[PDB]
Amino acid sequence: ETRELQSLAAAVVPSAQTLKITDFSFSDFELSDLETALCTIRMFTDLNLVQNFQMKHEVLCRWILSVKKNYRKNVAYHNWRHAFNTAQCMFAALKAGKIQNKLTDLEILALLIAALSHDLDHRGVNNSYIQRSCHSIMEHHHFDQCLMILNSPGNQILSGLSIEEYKTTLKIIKQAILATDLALYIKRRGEFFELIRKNQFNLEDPHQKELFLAMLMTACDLSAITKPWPIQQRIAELVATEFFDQNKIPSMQVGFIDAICLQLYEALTHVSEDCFPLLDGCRKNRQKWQALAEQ
Ligand SMILES: COc1ccc(CNc2nc(N(CCO)CCO)nc3c2[nH]c(=O)n3C(C)C)cc1
Ligand SMILES: [Mg+2]
Ligand SMILES: [Zn+2]
Repeated sequence: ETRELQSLAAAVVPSAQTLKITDFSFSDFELSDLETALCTIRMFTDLNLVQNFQMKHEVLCRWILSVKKNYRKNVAYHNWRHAFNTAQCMFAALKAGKIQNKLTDLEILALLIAALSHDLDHRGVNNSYIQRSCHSIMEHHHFDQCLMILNSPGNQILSGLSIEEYKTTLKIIKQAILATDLALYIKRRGEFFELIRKNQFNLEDPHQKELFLAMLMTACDLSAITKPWPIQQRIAELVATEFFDQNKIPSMQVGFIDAICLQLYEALTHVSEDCFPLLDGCRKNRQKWQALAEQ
């Protein structure tokens, strides 16, 4: 064992209220790497995943450290912090958004794992090493890294599942990670929006449920656009660093919000009214970006 593992396994995990992971406005700027690992343990714990699937504490701790280690720190935005924030928004949407009651335990377990793993080994939007070595090539690589870690010795947090549970969970994880491809979201959101605008959305149908899981993953993947203005400004700076280094930014932000985010969080609010803080935060950021664009 390394020094990081023994220090994390021996630490006391604060409650979800103390860690503020239940709030949609949560931010990680003030947290250290160890602190995000403890927040991740609390997410598994408070979703009853450690109990319902007999996860050993040292296995979950090693799995979290494996996931974090397989994100690249040199990447300005697509790193562990982005994955950690995607999972936190998933936790908040399940808890504060009351989506947890609409899903099964296996679905929740898969969503949390997928949210943390959905961008593993990302190299930046401008690096083509993965693609050089139908166009969901990056997301297939991310799931491949996720499956590799889940099968590594000491990291098998799904060992407590039966083959039927294990294969069902693996299938949901794969679909959830593949759903984080924006091309897939654009191709499929039309059916989701058409169902919602006719009061025809029903979660009991297996096809609509899998579509809801895909939209939920995108909503968490993009959730930085919903954060309080000081936080959203900071993350937008990280994104601009990845897009460029590795004056039209305000107008591009408004276009991104209009074309992608606004309708998604509106539809999510229709499924669960308690997810309104995400839609509200997205509207407030459109205000601040539009005012900067008019300047
Ligand atoms: C070079 O500077 C820029 C900066 C931003 C833009 C357009 N805005 C975007 N903003 C975000 N996020 C909002 C925070 O700001 C982060 C996630 O929510 N993601 C984006 C874009 N575009 C994209 O494809 N993505 C994907 C990575 C989803 C264009 C040029
Ligand atoms: Mg991704
Ligand atoms: Zn992502």
